[PDB]
Amino acid sequence: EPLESQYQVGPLLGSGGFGSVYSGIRVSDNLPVAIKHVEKDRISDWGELPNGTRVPMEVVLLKKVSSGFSGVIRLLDWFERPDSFVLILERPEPVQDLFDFITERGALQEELARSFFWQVLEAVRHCHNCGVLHRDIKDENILIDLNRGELKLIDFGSGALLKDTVYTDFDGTRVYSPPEWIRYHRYHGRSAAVWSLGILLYDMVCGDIPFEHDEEIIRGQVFFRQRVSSECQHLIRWCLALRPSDRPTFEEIQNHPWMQDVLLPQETAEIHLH
Ligand SMILES: Cc1cc(-c2ccncc2NC(=O)c2nc(-c3ccccc3F)ccc2N)cc(N)n1
Repeated sequence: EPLESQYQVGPLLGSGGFGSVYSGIRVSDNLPVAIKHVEKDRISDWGELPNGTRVPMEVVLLKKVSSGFSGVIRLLDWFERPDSFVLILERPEPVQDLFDFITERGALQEELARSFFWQVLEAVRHCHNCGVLHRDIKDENILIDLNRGELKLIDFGSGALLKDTVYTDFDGTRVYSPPEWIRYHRYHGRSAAVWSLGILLYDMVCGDIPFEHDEEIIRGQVFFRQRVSSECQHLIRWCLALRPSDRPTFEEIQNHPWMQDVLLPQETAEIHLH
């Protein structure tokens, strides 16, 4: 029943605005886990559990996206402490986040970026199907299960329940945020997610994000610093349309000619990760 007996705490993996994440092991079966701590006073968004229990939004959202689908990090357990919440999450091993992967490899070959981008799209569609909006899709929030070539979305701490009305709050990453958020402090869920996906795909094929300042985001002029195919540039420019309604739907992205003939995750690990 207690936290200390159920899990063996390992080293600190990282910390930041999201809280503190440790490597861990579930004592019973030696299953690798990640133990995330978040202070109650530092919590950006609070959520309501069906039984009335007040919990961080991440607990609500991760419970909604809980199935056999490997594209989203699994919430294994959670605990309330007097001044904090502790979340026990899945930990693939060996693992590397996409930001570190891109830093080490530079710009990704298009075949690899296609496989990775396709899995991110499948994971985001699963969230939206479950009524969950991530709101912080970026290289740092994507983990690569290096042996299986499977990607997982992490950090639902800036997320929200998906709705069809305007969002006026935002606590994700500014450089992945759309021009309507920068200009008006307003955005709709799906079209803002598609913009962050265009930032992510550019990041994968160029090895860096396209915009650093508010003025560049608002202007939305995309410059390619690396050699990128015409079909890939077209998809990126489409996701990054200034008008939210001009951005593609997830169906239009996955039917795009650049997205055809994706590798399977295991083929991806064999060709590119081994
Ligand atoms: C260590 C860190 C934390 C976050 C993270 C942020 C917010 N909320 C949760 C986070 N992490 C997780 O949930 C989480 N992290 C890892 C992990 C991440 C990077 C390197 C090695 C790892 F084992 C594995 C399983 C997880 N379930 C993000 C990044 N890039 N790095």
